[PDB]
Amino acid sequence: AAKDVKFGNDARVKMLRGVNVLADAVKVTLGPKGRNVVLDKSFGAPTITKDGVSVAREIELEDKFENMGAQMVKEVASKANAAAGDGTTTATVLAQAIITEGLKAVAAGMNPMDLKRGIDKAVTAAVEELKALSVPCSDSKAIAQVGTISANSDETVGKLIAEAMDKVGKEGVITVEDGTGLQDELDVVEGMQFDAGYLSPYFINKPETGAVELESPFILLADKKISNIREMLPVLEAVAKAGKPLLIIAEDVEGEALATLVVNTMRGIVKVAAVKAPGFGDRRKAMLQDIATLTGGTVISEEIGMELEKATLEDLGQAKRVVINKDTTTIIDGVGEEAAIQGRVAQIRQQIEEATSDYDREKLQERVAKLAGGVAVIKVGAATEVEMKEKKARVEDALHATRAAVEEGVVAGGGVALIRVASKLADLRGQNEDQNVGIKVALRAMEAPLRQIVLNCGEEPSVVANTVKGGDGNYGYNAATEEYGNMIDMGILDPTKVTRSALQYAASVAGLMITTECMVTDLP
Amino acid sequence: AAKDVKFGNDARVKMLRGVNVLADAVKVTLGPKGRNVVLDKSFGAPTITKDGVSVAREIELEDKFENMGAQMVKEVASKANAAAGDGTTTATVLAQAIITEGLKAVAAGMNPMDLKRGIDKAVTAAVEELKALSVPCSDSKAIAQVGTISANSDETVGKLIAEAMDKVGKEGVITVEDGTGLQDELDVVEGMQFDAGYLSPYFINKPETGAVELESPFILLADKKISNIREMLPVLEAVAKAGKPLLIIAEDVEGEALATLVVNTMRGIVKVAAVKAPGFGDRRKAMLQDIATLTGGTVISEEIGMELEKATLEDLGQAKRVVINKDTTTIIDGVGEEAAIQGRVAQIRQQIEEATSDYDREKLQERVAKLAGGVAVIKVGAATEVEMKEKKARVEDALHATRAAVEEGVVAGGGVALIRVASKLADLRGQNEDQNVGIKVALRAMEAPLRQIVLNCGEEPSVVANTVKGGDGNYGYNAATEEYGNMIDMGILDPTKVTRSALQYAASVAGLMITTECMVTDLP
Amino acid sequence: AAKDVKFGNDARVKMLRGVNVLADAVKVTLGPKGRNVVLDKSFGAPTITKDGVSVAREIELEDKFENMGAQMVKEVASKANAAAGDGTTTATVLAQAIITEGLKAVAAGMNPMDLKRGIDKAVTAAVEELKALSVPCSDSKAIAQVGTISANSDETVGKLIAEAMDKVGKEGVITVEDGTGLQDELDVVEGMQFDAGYLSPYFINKPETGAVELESPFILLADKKISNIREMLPVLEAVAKAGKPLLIIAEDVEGEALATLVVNTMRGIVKVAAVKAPGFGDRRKAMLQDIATLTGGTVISEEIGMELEKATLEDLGQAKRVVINKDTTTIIDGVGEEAAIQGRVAQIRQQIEEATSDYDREKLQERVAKLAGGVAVIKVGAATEVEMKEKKARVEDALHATRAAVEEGVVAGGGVALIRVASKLADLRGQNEDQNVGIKVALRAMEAPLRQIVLNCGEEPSVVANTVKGGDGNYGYNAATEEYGNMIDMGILDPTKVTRSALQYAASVAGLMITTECMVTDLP
Amino acid sequence: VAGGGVALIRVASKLADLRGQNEDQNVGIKVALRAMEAPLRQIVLNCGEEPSVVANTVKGGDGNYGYNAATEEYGNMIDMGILDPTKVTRSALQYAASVAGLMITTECMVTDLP
Repeated sequence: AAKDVKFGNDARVKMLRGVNVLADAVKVTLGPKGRNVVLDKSFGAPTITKDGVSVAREIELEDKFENMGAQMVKEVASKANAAAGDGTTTATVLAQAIITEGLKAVAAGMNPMDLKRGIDKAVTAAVEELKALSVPCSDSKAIAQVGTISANSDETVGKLIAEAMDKVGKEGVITVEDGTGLQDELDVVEGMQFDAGYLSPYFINKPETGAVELESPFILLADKKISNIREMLPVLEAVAKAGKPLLIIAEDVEGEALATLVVNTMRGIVKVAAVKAPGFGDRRKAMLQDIATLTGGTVISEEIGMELEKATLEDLGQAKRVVINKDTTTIIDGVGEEAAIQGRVAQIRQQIEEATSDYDREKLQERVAKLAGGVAVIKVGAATEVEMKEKKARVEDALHATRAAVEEGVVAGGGVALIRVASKLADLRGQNEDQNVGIKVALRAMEAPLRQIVLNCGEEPSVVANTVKGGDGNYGYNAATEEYGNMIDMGILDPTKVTRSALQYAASVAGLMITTECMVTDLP
Repeated sequence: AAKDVKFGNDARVKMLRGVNVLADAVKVTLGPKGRNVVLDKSFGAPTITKDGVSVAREIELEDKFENMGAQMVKEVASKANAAAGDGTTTATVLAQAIITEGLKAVAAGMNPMDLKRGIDKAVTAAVEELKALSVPCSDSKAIAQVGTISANSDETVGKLIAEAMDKVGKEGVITVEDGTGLQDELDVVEGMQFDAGYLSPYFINKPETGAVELESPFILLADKKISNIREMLPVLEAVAKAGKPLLIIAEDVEGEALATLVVNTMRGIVKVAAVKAPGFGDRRKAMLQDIATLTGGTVISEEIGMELEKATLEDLGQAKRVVINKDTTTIIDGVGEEAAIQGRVAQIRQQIEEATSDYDREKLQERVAKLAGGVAVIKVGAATEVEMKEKKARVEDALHATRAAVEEGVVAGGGVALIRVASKLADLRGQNEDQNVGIKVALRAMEAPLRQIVLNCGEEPSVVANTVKGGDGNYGYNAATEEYGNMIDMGILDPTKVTRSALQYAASVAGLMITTECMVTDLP
Repeated sequence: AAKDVKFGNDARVKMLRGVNVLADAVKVTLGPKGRNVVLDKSFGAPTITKDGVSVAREIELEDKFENMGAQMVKEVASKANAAAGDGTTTATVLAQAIITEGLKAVAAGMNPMDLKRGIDKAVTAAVEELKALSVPCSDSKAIAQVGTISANSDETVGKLIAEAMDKVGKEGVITVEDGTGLQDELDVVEGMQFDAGYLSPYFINKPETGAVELESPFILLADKKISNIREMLPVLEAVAKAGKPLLIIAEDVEGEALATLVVNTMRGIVKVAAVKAPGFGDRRKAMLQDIATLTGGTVISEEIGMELEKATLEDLGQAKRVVINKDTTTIIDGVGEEAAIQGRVAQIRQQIEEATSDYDREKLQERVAKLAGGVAVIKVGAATEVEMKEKKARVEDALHATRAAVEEGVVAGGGVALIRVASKLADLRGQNEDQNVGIKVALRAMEAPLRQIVLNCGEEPSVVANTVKGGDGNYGYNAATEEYGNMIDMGILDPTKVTRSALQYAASVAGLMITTECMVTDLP
Repeated sequence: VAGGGVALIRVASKLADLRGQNEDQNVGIKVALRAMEAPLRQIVLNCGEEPSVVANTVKGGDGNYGYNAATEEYGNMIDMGILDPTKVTRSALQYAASVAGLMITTECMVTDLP
């Protein structure tokens, strides 16, 4: 329909104003002296929260252009949180800093594409320097230490995490669920994890973790695109009877079928989810098959002449739990026979001896690792149901932290790593003075989270920032205790991955916005 | 009374808008393709003019703040025309280039005071480079070429000026007056020119050159400050009788006496002008006495006990002509007997011998220079009164220009000198990035005059500018003939003094405006 | 006070709308079928008029810009009437056509200066062409013919003007005055006409012709500038008591004295008028003396030491009538002895023999022509006073027409010479396509008077115009008779001077407006 | 042909002497010639350079000489790897001029009421 179309400075200030509302709303929550945000709800009492991700979720603006701004950086920053388990809020205040001074510089008549180049140069630089600051977390004493810090100095969580990683490997799949008792349990069950996200942001029944969670679900495995719910109806109804939920895995799910699944599971008739079967070509078919073996189900392909209408509940797979993210699907405790599964692992494992191609061999190795390796399950013990659910959420958080730490290490928390790393790049230069400005802009922006934190405390950010800049390595300001020192020793730290991811995603969306000349939107 | 006070950005945009009205009105007249500005008059038919000084005079804005800006660059710019006899328009469009980009920078958060220091650096640099580019004007051939060119290719005027200078020297006083008839006269008469300005405007009966002109006046010499016109009455009413005008020379003319003199001569009775006695302290008295000897009048000092009341008509000296500029008073053909005059020069020239200091020697030598050197007078003829006044005007112009050219040289006209000189400064740096921006701001500003000229010419200013940059020396674009080449050979040139004056004053008021944070005016 | 400043397109359309009101009001009177305009008067009945000069005189506009426009083309076109005795209405509609199509071009992006250049070239060409077209008017038969035509086919007026032009020459001074009744007298008297204009309006007692008229005046001749009414009082009161008017001729009359003359004669006390002494330099004194000898008056000069205070009535010169234009003084029947006059003539005439150069010779001959030639006087006979002032008017008009006819000749009237001459220039070109458009613009503009004339007739302009273009020489359309043919034979013709003047002046003001970029006026 | 806009401006620079049957037609020709410089100019402007200047320098050259905006370097565009298939440059021009012609010769427009 008819559009409102804005160009140049006109468009850029609308964007600025929008992300300014987003970031200003979200950054009051940052750090240990972080303040509270009140989020209304139609039914009942308001929400009082310090979780900036919760806040961001709620921010939508009435100006169409301002809203585009806020929604843009919203979507780019949630990627930080999806990749590292954290950093979305951070990414947002960085983005706001880079955009603010970036556009200041644009309006001053400097060249956007060069400002963006300078910025991206400083960010590449900074990420190398981050890799230089990063303390390795490799042996399980260190895994335990980081788990502990992210559980709030609770050593039991560090211990638990470390035990699970000891069972299934640093690489392994680990989940948390409610306990059987006052004591913790750790059990490895047959299971898999692979990259398939929800095909719709709906299906989400656990909005906290942005997760789809299904208990004792049916699993449909079909190699085909499904564009019409017509094919589906006999099976769907077969499921409505059985009164358990349904996971769909196919080459894709499009149009009518997808919309009808959005609507039907919004209305309560047969709660269903859908994910894109991983890979393409013959590997897609193989991976589909592996999941079939794992869940005791059977695959439906047209290539053998099978059809979706002729499907029954017997062809369906089943597991105790499935969990589906933005980007990932996890199948926990499938039903399939250990003979069939181990047999299948054998097939694959021999296929690996026979493999003439490096790529074939790697891919086969991925498949077996997933199949043989299974899933570790942490069952959290506590005295009360509340001490329990509290511990359990602490352990999920610690789990994401620990994993990120194993991959890329830890660095000074409290936004000091960024300000440190920035301080090392003062003599960095680009091709022309515009690019140079781009660099100094990104560098000043890397001081924003520390400054925000400090401000929330009440102290002067200019002074604290200047002091931290004065020092070396992991020297910084512990905002909790208002005391300077070594941040890693004081147990204030971020996984190197979340700091890196925050910086990069911020820098991405800021770069795009700076180089935007035109915004087109619907009419009010 | 109640004030309106604006701060920072608010103030700076109001100023900016002001100087943009001024410059944009004035600058359409720039160069050979310059357009016409139409200035309304209360009584009669409108004025159509390409003279930018005349346009600026009429410019006053309704918004008090905007108006402050306009008037600021107006008053500083006028000083160019005052020092070198041309270049006020140039200074205005330069000031607009500098202010526009400078404020642009200030809103980007660069430091105003650093911007200013960088700008002033560029200006100093460019004045040096300008001195290097200047081609000397010394021998009468060159003098006559410059005259001829400022006379609109009239070789008679160039020849005439070169001849007048040939009689009285390069340092010589030269005046022009109406002609007795056809052809031309050149005559050396006794007279002097000293630095004293008019003590009020509104004295001006010749608004086209902005000067007071009095013919066969009585010259009153008084050493004192005259604060009361009660002392003046016998003298004013004494000169009313004779039918002649009156020139007041005093230590000053202040307050009541000055307001009553301004009004009394503004009503058309006893035409009078007032100027300060040249110098200060003792040599002021000395000078007033040298003038006493020149005019055949007598000085009144309160020391010896003489009063203004007891002064009669013989006490006053009389000359054939007096001409009063902004800063200069020149007196032509006085009664004072050659016995008197030669006597005075003998006294002073013997004073020079006994001089212990170089300073005294040179001061007295300046007194005998002014007194003995005398005055060259050009009587400009024509066939009619019309052609006579016109050619007289072109002579006045060409004379000022040749004065200037003798002093500091000549450089390429059409604003190519500025753009050349700015091509040579690309490597000039300051103490910090902000100063560097200041520098580049000024250097880019220096392309404005040429660019305007080309624009008014129909052509593409960026292209011309670029071509000129790519060359060297007094190479430039001749805008009238659309042909590139040595500007001096093609007879397009400016006295270096006026180009210099223009850049310096433009930058002066610009730097002040960039460093202005607050404006205060009466309430609307 | 604060000004309103309009630029570029805004400015240009304001101007346009102005000259459209002026021209559209004025041009409905053009040609034989011309319409009536009604001009309101404060008291009583309105004026109804077909005279476009009147209509023009009344046109003033509310919008200060639009008014600026109207008053520009109004003041320039009035110059046409002023030089040729006709053409001001023409000049206005011509200027409207040029300005209209011209700005249309300016707003399509063509170069105003180039457009102007092309227009001026076309006009130059057209003026040559027009000189070629011109049929001479030399013999007295022809003179009488032209006067008869301009008198509304009154053969009497032609005969009269022809007899007068034979009395004093075709270069001679001819005055027309009230008659002794029902007889046409022609008499040659001692008398002079020279260039000096009234020094001030408000001297004017005949607002119709815009001229000063004085009967039995005293003539004061003084060589000096009079800025002070002090010296005048004895003679002003001597003439006061005499009950006769007074005319001042001096080097100038300035300031206090001119203002006092204005007011004192504005009050009905002792009518006085003043003009500059004709010529400049040394010649001014001899010419002044000539006027003295002619009027039997005596020159008062400071040279010999005379003062005005000691001047009596016998030193005063005398004529029967003096008449003062904007630019011209005519002295009719001076009383000076025919002896004195004749001997001054003798002296000048020998000064012509003693003269060294051609210049001196031709200026002297100017003097003796004025002095010796005298002034022809036409006393207009009629039966009643209405017929008398009416026929006097027709004779004044015819006399102007025949003077112009004698100087430059006559060309086809009714606006056909302009279109003829345009049709001959079809192949004219300039430097560039913008200049060419300029040329075509003026050429098409030259079709405007004819077309308008035709329009006032109720006929189709394009048809008659196209027909006239398809013809040769003095072939055209007679509007009155609706019939084609040789315009000269048909008796429809203009003096070449006026058609020339109109075109030249209209292209002047039009070229100014087209190249006008900025307008400045007071705030409403 | 040369990409990055320079084929169009090249070709335009060759047609300077081209005339039609009348002055209106002539203006038309110059209009399309001048319009043929718009893509190069826009490209340059997106870079931050002075379109007038780049364009003029390109007209000064011959054949597939042009300006590579990526690298700020003048030279042969084909050698430099910047090029358009001749079909698309020709098509773009012809379709542009078709719609533009239609629009110029449109005197009346008819649409629904708000």
